Amino acid sequence: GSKRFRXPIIFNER
Repeated sequence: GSKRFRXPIIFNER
């Protein structure tokens, strides 16, 4: 569902 944001890339899990 989410995880973390990283400007150019966005990390999302569960």
